[PDB]
Parts: sequence; C-alpha cells; structure tokens
Amino acid sequence: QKQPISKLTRATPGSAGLDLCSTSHTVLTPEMGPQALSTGIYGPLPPNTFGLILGRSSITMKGLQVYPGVIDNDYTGEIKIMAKAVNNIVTVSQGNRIAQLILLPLIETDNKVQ
Amino acid sequence: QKQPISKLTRATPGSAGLDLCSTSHTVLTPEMGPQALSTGIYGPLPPNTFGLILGRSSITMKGLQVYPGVIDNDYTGEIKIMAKAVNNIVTVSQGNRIAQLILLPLIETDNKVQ
Amino acid sequence: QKQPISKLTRATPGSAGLDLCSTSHTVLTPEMGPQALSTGIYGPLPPNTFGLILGRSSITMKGLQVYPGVIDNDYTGEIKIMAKAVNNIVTVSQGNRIAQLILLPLIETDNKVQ
Ligand SMILES: O=c1ccn([C@H]2C[C@H](O)[C@@H](COP(=O)(O)NP(=O)(O)OP(=O)(O)O)O2)c(=O)[nH]1
Ligand SMILES: O=c1ccn([C@H]2C[C@H](O)[C@@H](COP(=O)(O)NP(=O)(O)OP(=O)(O)O)O2)c(=O)[nH]1
Ligand SMILES: O=c1ccn([C@H]2C[C@H](O)[C@@H](COP(=O)(O)NP(=O)(O)OP(=O)(O)O)O2)c(=O)[nH]1
Ligand SMILES: [Mg+2]
Ligand SMILES: [Mg+2]
Ligand SMILES: [Mg+2]
Repeated sequence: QKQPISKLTRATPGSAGLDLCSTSHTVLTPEMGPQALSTGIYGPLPPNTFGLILGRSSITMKGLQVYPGVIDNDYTGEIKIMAKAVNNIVTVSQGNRIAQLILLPLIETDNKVQ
Repeated sequence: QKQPISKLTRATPGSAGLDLCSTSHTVLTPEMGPQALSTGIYGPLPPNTFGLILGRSSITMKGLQVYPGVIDNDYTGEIKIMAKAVNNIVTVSQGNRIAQLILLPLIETDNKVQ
Repeated sequence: QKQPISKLTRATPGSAGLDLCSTSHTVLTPEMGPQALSTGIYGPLPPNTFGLILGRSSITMKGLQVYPGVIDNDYTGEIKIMAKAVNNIVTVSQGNRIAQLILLPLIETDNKVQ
C-alpha cells in the first residue's frame, strides 16, 4: 500500500504468474464463504492487458480455494483475493503467497459500453 | 435469443469482460450443485478467439460461484453460465448480470483432432 | 508417461482446449476435498506460452469441479488435475476426459524474480 503491480515478483523466470500475498493474518472456515483478502497491491495494469487472479496450486491443494478474478485494465483500486476454505479450517499467515496474477492481452471489440 | 455476442456490453471502456445476464429468475441452493443458467446469447466468437466465462467479483462475494467455462471459437449454441450457490440460498433475478465473457487469442498448435 | 503435450488432442478443430484424461480410476467424495489426478502428460509448453487447466463443462455439470490451474512455460513435471467432488460422490474412470488444457500467450514484464 499503495504498491503497484510492478512490485510483484515471479517465482522463477518462466513462472506465468506474479505472486500475491495477503497483508493480513486471516483464518477461514467453510461456513464463512467467500472472503476478500487484502494484498496492498493496486492496479492499473500495463497497456492492452488485463489480469486474472488464480490460486497457487500448492494453496489450492491445502484446501484454500481462490475464485478466479478478472482485473480490468484501468482498475486503480486494491487487488483483492477472493478466497474460501473448501472443507477445513485454513490459516493464512501474513505474507504467505496465496494467489497469483496472470496478465493476458486485452482484445478490442466493437461491443458497446452500457 | 438468438442474440449474438456482439449484443453484449462492457461495464466501462476498460472492462475486460462482456457482461452476461440470466434470462430467467433462478433460485439456487447449495445442495442443488451446478446449474446451467440460460443467457439467450449464442456463439460463435470473433475469428482467432475463444471465450472464458468467469464470475463477476461482486456476485462471487455474494455467494454465487460461477465455474470457469471455455467457449470454443466455433460454438454456435447458447452460452450458459455454470453456477452454484456456495453456502447460502442465492436468488438470481431476471436480467441481473451474473457472469462475464472474456475473449482470448486462440493459439494454433499441431495437436491432432481426436 | 512420459508423454509430452504434443500427444494431446482437440475434440474438434475449433476446440480451444486440449483434453486431459486421468490415468487412474479415481472415486471422489466431497469430504475428501482437492485431489491431484495424474494425467501422464508432462510439460513443457510451446515457447512464449503458458497453460491453464480448466474443467470440461459436461464434467463440471456432473458435479466434478476442476480448480483452474496455471501451467508455467518451463514446467517439466507431470500435469495434474486438481479436482473436487462438489456435492455428491463422483467416479472417474481411467481414460475419461476430465479437464482441458488451454494455451495462452505469456506476456513478458520487468517484474523481478524473487
Ligand atoms: O478477484 C478479484 C476480482 C476483481 N477485483 C477487482 C478488479 C476488477 O477490475 C474489479 C471489478 O471486478 P469484476 O467486474 O469481476 N466485478 P463486478 O462486475 O462485480 O464489478 P464492476 O461492475 O465494477 O465491473 O474488481 C479484484 O480486486 N479481485
Ligand atoms: O460455461 C460454459 C462452458 C461451456 N459452454 C459451451 C461452449 C463450449 O464451446 C461448449 C463445450 O464446452 P467444453 O468443452 O468445456 N465442454 P465438454 O468438453 O464437456 O463438451 P465438448 O466435448 O463438446 O467440448 O459448451 C457454455 O455454454 N458455458
Ligand atoms: O492444476 C495444476 C496447477 C499447477 N500444476 C503444476 C504446473 C505448474 O507450473 C506448477 C506450479 O503451479 P502454481 O504455481 O500454481 N503453483 P505453486 O505456486 O504453489 O508452486 P510454485 O511456487 O513452484 O510455482 O504446478 C499442475 O500440474 N496442475
Ligand atoms: Mg507458483
Ligand atoms: Mg464487472
Ligand atoms: Mg470439450
């Protein structure tokens, strides 16, 4: 906060995603349903791109589901992770990488804005 | 019905997704599991693109999960939204925007058709 | 095993995804939560691409959720499908197509590797 996406890092040079961590310690239970986790990272995105927030596989396998999120090109708010404990109680420590941002080309169309 | 994807609209000029609404009022409960919601919008998609159906974040946070769906380039059927109430009873009013279509480049490969 | 992604096939010429089958018969129950299903298919991916593993819609509607998975460009391990039975007991027969691989352009950025 406020940190831009240029501050994120890749696990490795060939990693498709930029890792996202929560800035808070959060405990999630299945009955809580979707929770929006703060990242302290803000849009916007590089020109002609949009973002997809996806889970990391190791986190998904530990029972924390990240719902795929679309980040619009010109979003300037805080990127949050939408997360749910699937079956069990899940504990997110401050700073642990819990999702990833993928950048994709934004295709232009003639669809109207409405 | 039958309406083509060119009829969809963007929330804003920089919105990555084209919004999809259900043409029916639908109530979903968790025990129902995945339901396919009618949109009255039909493929196919622009040349060299395919589609991804994703949830809208505000709808996801209200407890309606949209399962990511792939729309093939030459699909000419009705685009449906695969949806589930996560934890609670969810009510979809006719016309409310419940998902979004994202267009992505379709990469060509030499993989066989089988 | 070890089979490369070039061995996968498309349902049809205009299908966005390359189908993935499990090499094992697997039974899944909701209380099991996420399971990683073996495919016997291995990265890496074509240059300048990364992969997304998504469910097939017919499988999603039958109550088997595939969590979207990111496949890094230079991953050389086995591509596994992360799957959960949503509400009911689901049975995956050996060889049935249970997910699909989508290839997408890998955008280069100046983000650091850390
Ligand atoms: O996982 C997410 C998804 C969205 N977002 C932010 C960025 C995105 O540009 C913004 C809007 O997201 P979506 O459109 O999915 N949401 P919705 O349609 O409900 O809001 P709007 O009508 O403003 O587009 O919410 C996140 O921070 N995390
Ligand atoms: O959310 C979705 C997903 C798919 N679809 C439609 C468009 C897509 O081209 C078509 C086939 O989808 P998938 O392949 O995911 N499905 P499946 O592999 O089960 O059917 P097929 O063997 O015909 O490809 O179903 C939707 O309408 N909504
Ligand atoms: O559904 C999936 C997701 C990932 N994978 C493999 C390929 C991918 O390159 C590798 C790493 O995946 P992610 O990064 O999502 N995982 P995580 O961040 O937990 O591991 P790492 O720190 O190595 O990137 O796991 C699959 O086989 N199936
Ligand atoms: Mg990773
Ligand atoms: Mg929106
Ligand atoms: Mg298919």
